[PDB]
Amino acid sequence: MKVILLEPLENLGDVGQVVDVKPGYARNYLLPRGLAVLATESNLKALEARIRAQAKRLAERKAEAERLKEILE
RNA sequence: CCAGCCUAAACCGUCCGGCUUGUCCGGGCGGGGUCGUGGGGCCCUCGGACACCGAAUCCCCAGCCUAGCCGAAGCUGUUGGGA
Repeated sequence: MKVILLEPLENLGDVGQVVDVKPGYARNYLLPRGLAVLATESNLKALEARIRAQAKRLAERKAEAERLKEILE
């Protein structure tokens, strides 16, 4: 089974990672304890919009950084 | 006997709800779409259109069913209880 976890559980990996576990761990512990949410296609898309979000934003501000980099220098 | 159609899905607007407010997930609605020479979506170009196509839907009517009316032409005698 696949899932997207919301807590760095010293068993699988840090949050966000989309790690595999058997139905049980995720059907009767990890889902109800909201430790991780179920991994449908829908959600994997939610992932990208977020990553890219700050990806470009960190590069974009970065760009603006160089602007001041030159005029201040 | 005759007959073919609408949709789910990619996408866009919108309202609302959620939440690690995202250039987003979902739910409702609308737009979009319905195919086997495969189709649809998205961008570009063509002119994109007055045109075509047209209901199993709707209104009017005929006809029609539910009571009915017109409807031609004969008399005499004879048997017989009675023609």
